[PDB]
This record gives sequence, C-alpha cells and structure tokens, in this order.
Amino acid sequence: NNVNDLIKVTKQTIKVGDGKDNVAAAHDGKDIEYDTEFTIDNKVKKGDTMTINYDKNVIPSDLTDKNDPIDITDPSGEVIAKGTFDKATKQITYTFTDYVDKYEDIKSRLTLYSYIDKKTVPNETSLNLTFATAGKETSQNVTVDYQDPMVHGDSNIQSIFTKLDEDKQTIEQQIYVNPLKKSATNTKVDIAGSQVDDYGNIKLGNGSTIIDQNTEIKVYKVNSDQQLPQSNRIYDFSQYEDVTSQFDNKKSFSNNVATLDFGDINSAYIIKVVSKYTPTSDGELDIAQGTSMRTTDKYGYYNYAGYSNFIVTS
Repeated sequence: NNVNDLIKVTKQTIKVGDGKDNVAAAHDGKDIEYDTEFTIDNKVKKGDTMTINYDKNVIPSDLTDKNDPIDITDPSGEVIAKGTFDKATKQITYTFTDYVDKYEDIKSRLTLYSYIDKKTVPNETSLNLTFATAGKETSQNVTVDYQDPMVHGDSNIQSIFTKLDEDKQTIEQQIYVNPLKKSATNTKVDIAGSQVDDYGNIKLGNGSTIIDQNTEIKVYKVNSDQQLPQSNRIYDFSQYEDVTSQFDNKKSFSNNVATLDFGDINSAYIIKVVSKYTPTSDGELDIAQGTSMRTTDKYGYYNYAGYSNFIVTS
C-alpha cells in the first residue's frame, strides 16, 4: 500500500509561472508550478502507492474538475505511476506500475500546474503555499498579481475564462466593462470568437470560438459603492443587478462578432458569456475569444480597448 516512507525528495520548488508555459494546457494569465524530484527505493513494487499534496488554496485547473492527474513518467516516456486526484483532500494518489519491478535505482521528476483559488483569493495579496511529495512538505511565499484592465481613454476592459465544459463543448468568459467606473459615451462592447489585440482589432488564426445568436450572454450592473474582485472571477452573481433583458434590443451579430450597445454609462458592468468551441481535428483545444470596448471622446473620435483569452492544449 503506501510507501511514502520509501520516497526521498531530492528537491521540490514552488513558483508563480506564466500559463503560456503549461504546454499540455497553455492559457493566458499566471499559474503555480510545483516541481518535485525524488528517488524511489528498490523495495517499492508494482501497485504500491505514494501521495502528492497540493496547497489548500490552489486548484489543479479552475476551468474544469474532469482531468486526471498526469502520469509520472521517465525521460523516454515510460509510465512509472498513474494517479487519481481527490478534491476533498487536494491529494493525488499515485500507483506504481511494473516499472518499479523492472528498473532499479529509480529517480523521477514531476511538474504539476495549478491555479490560485480565486474564490479564496479574490484580490491581490501575498500568501504562503505549501505542497508535499510523499508527506515531505515545502513552503513558498508568493505574491498574487492579477491583471490590469486595458485602458484607452474612457475605454477600459478586462476578461478571463472561468469554466470549460468539455461535454457540452462550451467555454465561459467573464468580462468587466468599465471597471474604473468612468463616464463612457456611446459605449459599444464587442465579443469576438478570435484573438483581439489591445486596440480591439480581430486577429484571425490564433484560436477561435463560435459567437452568434445562440451564445449565452448575461449582463450585470455594478453599483458605485461595489468593488469588483481583482481576480476577475465572480462566484456569486446574486449580489449584482441582472440587466440582461435590457440588452434584448441592443445586440447585433456579424461574422462571429456580437456587439452590445451599452450607450452612455457611468458604471461598471459584468458580462458572462457561454460560447461553443470546436476541437481541432486531432482532438485538442485551440480556443480564443476576445472583447473590446469602444467609447467616443469629447471630439467625437473613438477609443478602443481590447482583451483576449485563450486555451491551447497539446
């Protein structure tokens, strides 16, 4: 059964990484990388188990709970152990394969990726993270830096992905419109099923989603005296005013773009979007969706601010 006592940890580290460096599931924003190197006593045998613990304030993916843990593999890719993840205990239990009966003096390394829990850590702060391999812990202080909005003139916006449902092939995006609570004249918000640059220009060929009349779009108004979580992720929409039906006659669609006519505003809004995506021909994700806010300055010229999210698996 459990052979944690026969696992010696050579080195284990925790850091903040960039999501684009998680090759198996690359994404915008940051993540936590746990890199562990350990030796397996020769006494360990097939079907024996070891554990790895995540920090209580991280989640292996904050987009879905359906993935299995990655295997422990050698440099050639032979499988040393297969894992199962228990959400309750935030622990992986790894079961050694026959690899540990056929090889001796085994060393192994693993990198596990995770996300700060945005419900537990809704705003920027520093905190201590603690992980463990085979019951041996290490700790690391990290600073959590969430993104800034993109700001041009009165145009100011930010977005993140929040929920992937691979059964229905949908992605959820949460967009903050005017989080700075500016007075924004003739505001238009686009949602495009492609990457968008910082000025709202569509950049086709960098991932996609489908944005059309069947995309679910909900819109919430934020009061002057409400501050939005810096994490960009809302867990409880009941605290905001659902104004979705006010947009029934304010939406238009053209060539995989939705436009919402906000008009003259002086408040922040939250848009929650659920859109369909299309897996690639070889069974991977190549998801990208962007948003932009257009406002009119006092001289009648337009300012645009864009934001874009992505998930690309391999």
